[PDB]
Amino acid sequence: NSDKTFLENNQYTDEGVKVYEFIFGENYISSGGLEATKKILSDIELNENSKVLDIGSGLGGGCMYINEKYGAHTHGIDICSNIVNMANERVSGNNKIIFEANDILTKEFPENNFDLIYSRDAILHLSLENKNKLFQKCYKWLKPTGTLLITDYCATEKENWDDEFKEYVKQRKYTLITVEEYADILTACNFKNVVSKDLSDYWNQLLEVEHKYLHENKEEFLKLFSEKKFISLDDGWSRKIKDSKRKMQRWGYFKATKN
Ligand SMILES: C[S@@+](CC[C@H](N)C(=O)[O-])C[C@H]1O[C@@H](n2cnc3c(N)ncnc32)[C@H](O)[C@@H]1O
Repeated sequence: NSDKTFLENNQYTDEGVKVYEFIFGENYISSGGLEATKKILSDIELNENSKVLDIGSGLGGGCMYINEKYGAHTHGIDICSNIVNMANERVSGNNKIIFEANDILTKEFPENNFDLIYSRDAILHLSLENKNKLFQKCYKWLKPTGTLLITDYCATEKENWDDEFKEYVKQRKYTLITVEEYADILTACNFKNVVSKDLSDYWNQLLEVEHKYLHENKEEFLKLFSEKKFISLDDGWSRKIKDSKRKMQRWGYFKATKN
């Protein structure tokens, strides 16, 4: 009843994680790395007394940035123990950053605890039933004055997927839904002021920067990895660029409040 072994042994092996970090940037394994993070948080207000939860915290770049910018207490949860071990090696002497290995679906936190619950491209791993269960937990865990802030991989309606896109989703065991279905889940969970944005155009821009970087730094990549891994990454980004342009694969942004 867990995907922990599946994730640790395939997509998020140590080397898999290091390949992602090469292309996304130091401390990041998701879209746009540091630059997208600055943008996503540009209108967010927190301070040194704030409490933040990062769901699917990865190598911890997001927690590092939120703590640096605001001085906030940050608690990241990630199901992959090897990734959490790597995250903890990236931070020292800071008792306001915590990284914990756990399945968010089984983790308990106090009701009315967090000023911000933040997640970047992680919830795509959860089944539709579990997305709904997670957002019910998030609603409970947010302070009355708290905010939910998410980016996640979305898609056009499943009926519209082509062969290559179906294979991509199946191989990774992603559950991708439309930006609109996702927003409706938040509304159903009683979140208020639900804002969704289809950021597929911006995502396409981020992908192009990354793809260019990969090509310009191929020699360095090959010193670290193998040509086989290069080709896989290169082809993967090419498909994401193509599919984001036509909105077959989409990038969703969601912000909501508890009250
Ligand atoms: C995009 S990657 C990490 C993203 C990270 N926020 C970043 O921007 O670099 C997705 C992460 O979600 C985590 N994840 C998947 N299912 C999870 C679950 N059920 N509970 C906690 N973390 C999970 C994976 O371990 C993985 O590190």
